[PDB]
Amino acid sequence: LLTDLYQATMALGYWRAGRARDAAEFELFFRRCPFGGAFALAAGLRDCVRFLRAFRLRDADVQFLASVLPPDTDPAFFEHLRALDCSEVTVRALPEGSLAFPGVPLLQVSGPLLVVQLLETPLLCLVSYASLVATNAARLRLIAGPEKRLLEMGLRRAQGPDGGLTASTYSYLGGFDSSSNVLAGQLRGVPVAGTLAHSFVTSFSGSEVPPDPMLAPAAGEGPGVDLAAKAQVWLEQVCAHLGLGVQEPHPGERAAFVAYALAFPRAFQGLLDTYSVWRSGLPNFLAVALALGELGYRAVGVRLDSGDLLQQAQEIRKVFRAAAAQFQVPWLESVLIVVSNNIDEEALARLAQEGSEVNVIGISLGGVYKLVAVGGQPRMKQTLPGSKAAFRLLGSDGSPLMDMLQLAEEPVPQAGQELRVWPPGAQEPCTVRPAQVEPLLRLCLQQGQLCEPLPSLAESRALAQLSLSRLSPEHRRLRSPAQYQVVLSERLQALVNSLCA
Amino acid sequence: LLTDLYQATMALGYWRAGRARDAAEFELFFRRCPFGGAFALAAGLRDCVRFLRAFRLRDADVQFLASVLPPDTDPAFFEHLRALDCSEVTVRALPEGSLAFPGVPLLQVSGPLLVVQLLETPLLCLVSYASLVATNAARLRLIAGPEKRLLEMGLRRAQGPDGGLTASTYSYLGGFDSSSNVLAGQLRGVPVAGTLAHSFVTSFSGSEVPPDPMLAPAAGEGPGVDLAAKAQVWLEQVCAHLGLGVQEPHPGERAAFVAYALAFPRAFQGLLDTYSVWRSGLPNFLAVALALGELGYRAVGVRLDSGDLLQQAQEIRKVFRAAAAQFQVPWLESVLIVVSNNIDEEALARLAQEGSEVNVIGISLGGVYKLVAVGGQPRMKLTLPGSKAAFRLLGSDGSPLMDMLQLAEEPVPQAGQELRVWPPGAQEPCTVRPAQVEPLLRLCLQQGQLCEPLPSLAESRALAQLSLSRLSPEHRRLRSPAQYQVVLSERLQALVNSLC
Repeated sequence: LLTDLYQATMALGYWRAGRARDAAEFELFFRRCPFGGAFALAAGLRDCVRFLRAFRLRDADVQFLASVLPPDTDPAFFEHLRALDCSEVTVRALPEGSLAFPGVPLLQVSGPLLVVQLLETPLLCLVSYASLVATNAARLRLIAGPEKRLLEMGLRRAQGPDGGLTASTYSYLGGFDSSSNVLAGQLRGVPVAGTLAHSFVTSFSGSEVPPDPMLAPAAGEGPGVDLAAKAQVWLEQVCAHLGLGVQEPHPGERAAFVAYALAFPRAFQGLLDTYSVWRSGLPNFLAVALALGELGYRAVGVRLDSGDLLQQAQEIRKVFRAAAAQFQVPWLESVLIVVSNNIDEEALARLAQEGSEVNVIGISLGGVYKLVAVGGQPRMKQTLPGSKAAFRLLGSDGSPLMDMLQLAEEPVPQAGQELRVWPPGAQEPCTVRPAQVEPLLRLCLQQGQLCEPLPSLAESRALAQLSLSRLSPEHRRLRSPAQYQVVLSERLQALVNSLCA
Repeated sequence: LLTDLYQATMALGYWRAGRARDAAEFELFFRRCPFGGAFALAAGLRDCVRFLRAFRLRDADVQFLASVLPPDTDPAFFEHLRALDCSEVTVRALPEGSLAFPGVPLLQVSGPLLVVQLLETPLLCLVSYASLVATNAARLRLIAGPEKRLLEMGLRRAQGPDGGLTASTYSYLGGFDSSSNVLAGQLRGVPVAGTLAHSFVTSFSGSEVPPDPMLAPAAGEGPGVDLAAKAQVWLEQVCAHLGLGVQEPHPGERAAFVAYALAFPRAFQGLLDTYSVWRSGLPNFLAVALALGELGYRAVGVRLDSGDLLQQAQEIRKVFRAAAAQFQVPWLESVLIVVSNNIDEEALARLAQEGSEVNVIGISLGGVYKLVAVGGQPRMKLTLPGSKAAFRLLGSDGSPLMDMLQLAEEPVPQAGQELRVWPPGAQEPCTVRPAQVEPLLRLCLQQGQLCEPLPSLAESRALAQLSLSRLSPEHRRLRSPAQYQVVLSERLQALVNSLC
């Protein structure tokens, strides 16, 4: 994944001109207030580093490039492209989970010019996307607010060949509790749920079959029950309890329920929606819930996709008040009510509220990779020169005030106070006295060898939840938040003025 | 507070000699490998800070003093004493749950000599005891290894007043799952659990009382049924099933269970071993857990203290298995099994696990506070001088290699490379390139006012568990672990030499 012609013409541009092995620093930051949010939260590195570690250039990829390029280029030092990197590259990176504000770096990348140049395209791919998914998952968690396991990704279908993965991965980071996706489960141990599908239900006519209809008893012992037969018997009792034709529940629906039940009898879930909740789905669920519970036992949830979810949520639990008084079955009412589809926001907020009988709810940044210094001399042209250190200044209450950029040479922190040139009011400086002064970009990789082990998602995820909880109300506002200062050291501001502002 | 004479004595000393407002810095650190491990958990920041208001005044303590006994005494200037405030005091701290190694400060306290000296005593107690509790719970969570409902404190004595509260809080931080302490529940939100008691069971004759023996059906309205009657009906069936006389399982026990279960129908649990487990506790549990249940309630729990617990537990599940089938009652299989009365930590290792059947298990530092500077002018005795900064060299499997020490003036290190003279260790410098370099002590209080909000015990507890995972295997070692090296800057070593 060198993938585009300009990468290679620029590569050979630099090779031909003596600059391929020149020391360059680059920085990836962004500009857009993302979703009209104040922050991104930061994600990508996971994938970044797996990539750098399969710089994959087959001799047949390269032979091809020589086809498209001038004959005889250079002495056929295409060799360079086969020697790649190995690595003289260096990365500092915001930890995933960290909050990220416009016009502060998230990566800084350092190395041979020709190489670190190649990475513009892939690093954006990864970071921009990862961060957008996380950041949104964060805003949904903000709307829902934090209670049980409420919040369920997915149900819905890939970008691409395989990358369902990443949606899943970084929604977890943002705050969702589990996921339908099994790639993310296997790799990264996202919790996996989400079992139900309309396409199962509608594949059944009615015409049930006994290759084996018999459900083993929950306990142990030979003969169980012809589970199908019994559920009919329970269906009489329910329709009686409900004022219904026994003729009325769709027997397709019943078969599929039964069919699910034989395979997952400890985890029997019920999709209420396919035809009619009230006159089909629900009666059939109970018929079948209650046939279990003698033998294979204790059903486990139901699902809705349409209508006023909140009104059906609330009516569904309702009269179990007497729909389990009537049959005496302790557990029915504490069955889970899962809802999905047409949710987005408010329903979202009120289904996360009130007294709501729902338990589980299914479901641009301006990213920029810029050279800031080559040959340890700075480089400028609205984006700031030279190789920088970055630092979040926090208030007494825990919450960030402002990020501060300064030179790599400079001394560092502390918890006494600073002059400091804000980039609006850039006529004279503040003095500011921060409670804490935590640095931002940590060393991920030096000379191609990792300088840190990689967090679990659960670490990364906890850091996010932490960072958001500590972030100011005014900066967490979904629309029209307060601004957030980035601001400059004196010696930076002076380099900016040196390099004719 | 100030609790012994010589504290007040030596205060008066400083006053009298014009030294009471002299700017001192002190270092609290520890000397000893506790339980013979290599590390401690830093703990007890929560209490030092609440406390620095509860110092509080009172004047009648100052009046008892003053029979300090020089009557005599300075223009009645005990007013300083009633004036005292722990402002001008500035602290830096390891955060909670960070590992700590002997050699390296846990706090620095700076301020007026007379003031910051007086706090030697409070801070020594609070920090020593909290860190000793957390470290112990770490050592035991290591030995239990890490599962889901498992590990449990543990109360028959800790202290008297505050010590229930702290022992529990800091066991939760070292990574117990929960506590029996209600006081810790209430303030610091520590899960609360553990419920039964031999004495409750021994209190029943088996002349049982029906003021109400009606349990309620758990479905929804309708009359409640007499639970004791039904336990009895069901007793005949369990003893048949088990091959015992209906007579052997003890009546008063059964009373006590039924009594519990009337109070706790959804969370019924069973102490098995008051009398016999096999001939009594267990039959009586099964009799109730079935009667209860025939009303739609589920049993939750059983408990052993005594016996060979690893074994009783596997035999028990056999029969829970045999009865869930026989009686058609499947929850009975995953009824939990709680054990208690080891405290000893070889026992723990048997019990956790093995494919052990148990679910839940019920259940000093060389500490120093030393003056390093007065009048920005260092002090050394012949322990380590000057105001310092401290730093932990890592990595790149994340595991620490050494803590390093440093003048407070010096630049901060990063992830190139470093010349540093050890302790043995004034022969010749090491050279080291840290992967990462964490600075350990962080400002939590400046000039009376706190410069950061307190982490939560979820936050502290996860950092502890975290920090322990990254530790190399040689420091995690319970018996005979490797000595963690602590080491000096050139400039710090250069100050130590003068005079030796």
